Amino acid sequence: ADDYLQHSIVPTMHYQDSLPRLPIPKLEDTMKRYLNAQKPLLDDSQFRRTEALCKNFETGVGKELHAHLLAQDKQNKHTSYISGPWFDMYLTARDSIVLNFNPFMAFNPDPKSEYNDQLTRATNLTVSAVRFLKTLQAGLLEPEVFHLNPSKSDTDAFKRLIRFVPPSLSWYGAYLVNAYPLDMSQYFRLFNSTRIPRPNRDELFTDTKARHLLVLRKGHFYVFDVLDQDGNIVNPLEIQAHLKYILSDSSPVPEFPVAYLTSENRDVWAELRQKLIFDGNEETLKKVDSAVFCLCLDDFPMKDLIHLSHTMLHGDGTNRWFDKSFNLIVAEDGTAAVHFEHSWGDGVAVLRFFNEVFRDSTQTPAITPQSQPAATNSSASVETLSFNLSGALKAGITAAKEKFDTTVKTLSIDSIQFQRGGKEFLKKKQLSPDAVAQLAFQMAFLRQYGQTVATYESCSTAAFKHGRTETIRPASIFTKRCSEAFVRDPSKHSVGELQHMMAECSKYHGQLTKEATMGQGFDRHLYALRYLATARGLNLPELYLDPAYQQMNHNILSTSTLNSPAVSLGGFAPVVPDGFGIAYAVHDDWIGCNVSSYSGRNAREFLHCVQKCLEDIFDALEGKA
Ligand SMILES: CCCCCCCCCCCC
Ligand SMILES: CCCCCCCCCCCC
Ligand SMILES: CCCCCCCCCCCC
Repeated sequence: ADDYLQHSIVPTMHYQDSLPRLPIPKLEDTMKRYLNAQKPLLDDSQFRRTEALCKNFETGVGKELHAHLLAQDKQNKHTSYISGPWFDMYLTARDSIVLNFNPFMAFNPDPKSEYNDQLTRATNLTVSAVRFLKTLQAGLLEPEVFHLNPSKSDTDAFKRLIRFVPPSLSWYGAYLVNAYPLDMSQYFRLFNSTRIPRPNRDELFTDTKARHLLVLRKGHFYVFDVLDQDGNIVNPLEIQAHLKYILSDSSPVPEFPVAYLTSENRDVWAELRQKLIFDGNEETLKKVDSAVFCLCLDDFPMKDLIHLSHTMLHGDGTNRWFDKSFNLIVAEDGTAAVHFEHSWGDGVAVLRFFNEVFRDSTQTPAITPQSQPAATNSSASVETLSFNLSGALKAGITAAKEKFDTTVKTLSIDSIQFQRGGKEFLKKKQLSPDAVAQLAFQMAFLRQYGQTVATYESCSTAAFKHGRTETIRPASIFTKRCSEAFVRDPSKHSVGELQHMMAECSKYHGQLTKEATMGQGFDRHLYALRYLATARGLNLPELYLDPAYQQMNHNILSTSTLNSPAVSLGGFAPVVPDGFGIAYAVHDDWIGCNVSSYSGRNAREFLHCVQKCLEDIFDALEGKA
């Protein structure tokens, strides 16, 4: 009977005070792991040079920087050694946030066809989102926890007990039942938050007192309350009425859509924002910045999955406020997705938000397709924001548009649905499903371009206090050896030989996966040492000036998996001009991939090869040659 979509018996933040600290690897282990990852990428001569640099680093400056890093960590046990430096890196970056960083996740349709009406779904998705906001702020959202055995740890029985254990010892309680609570310090930024462009480093802004929603349609800005001053969610039928009002607006797109500015270089946008304020738009900008989130209503249907990906990843530049913590998008055909700003968090908060909202809006919708909009004066409740644009601002919007169109025109995206099998078949073959997907990417790249390249796979270290992410390096001596066998020398190898090579890839990949989740990767450690060197005003150590290091950090193959019943498709642009941005998901009986590329690479051809490699892998696993 309330506005909460969850009623946790355990306070949302119950485990935060007792989360284990993010460990720092021993310098000896990091150097060894760094070298292991370089083995498949460097030729003998390059490797020798790099190995020598590592030896020197470990005994010289590296040893010194590591000591300082440990000393610093001890003085800040309330956080992690990597969180601050990581935020600093992204807030300082001056590149456009569109494509370079902002990703998207698209919702599956409501199982009930009729409920996918734009007005209906925009209303239900919006109401569920505010219900999430209320639930989170009330501490009634179930604590984020990773269960190894849900049937024993994620039960009311355990909940009734841990609930009495003090926050200072709660983590241990879950630990005993093989449950791992996660960090939730970023979750508050899901709402009333935005990224503000500033001269050298951007700032993350949040106004927890704001109660209005920002809606974008045909480039126009609208705001209206979704939470009243009493703290209750505005009547769903009234919200429906205001959205119907917005959807009825016949005003044409503005000649100069202001939203384009959020896609600019950060220094350029920072200055243009200053002028916007100098020209009297501060009040308007404050309304935009503080809205609970941004709801975008596109006036067109999705033509194909490719069109959907483009629409949710970047759109046409006029109807998305890229700086907002997130943009909830709902197209004419009801297709919905969440486009979010990268810098404020690691996206776990967004996924949780995403799953809860999908569940709540499809299982307990606020309104139905037959619901009657409540009587109300929408023209009074809904304010159309206006921007006083000077000649310099219009020129600025024009330039932003040309820069946007120029970049977007080079982006290509496509997907595949491998339906011969998934987790079930692979697990029976006693192989890691994730390791197999990664092996396929390596094999496809070798077949398409004839080389082994720097590969990145995202992993979470959210099991630790202020944990963030760590890098899993799937390109190994094993995947290289295996790919060469499948691609170069087929036949010359027996099916048995191919099977054991894949087993070797899977085993090593599992090792790297566990180490990464435990903060035992080498990337964050090496980055933190470099960040500290720079902070100390010290010269960049030769280890980092090594071409091998730069190459290890030019991730041609960027990947991240996403597993969720609420997610239909997801994606992100490549992180380097000649790279691929690979979002994939291994399901029980099939495998899906959504791949992006710029002019330099061919996503469509790559996927063809990925399909081919997955078929070859499945054949070999079935005893076929
Ligand atoms: C101990 C490992 C916990 C991992 C928790 C799930 C992380 C999912 C990240 C999703 C990012 C979109
Ligand atoms: C949201 C999907 C992210 C996939 C992984 C991208 C990793 C890029 C790291 C770049 C470091 C310089
Ligand atoms: C059936 C709905 C569309 C599925 C398209 C294939 C999967 C694309 C990759 C998803 C990665 C999260």
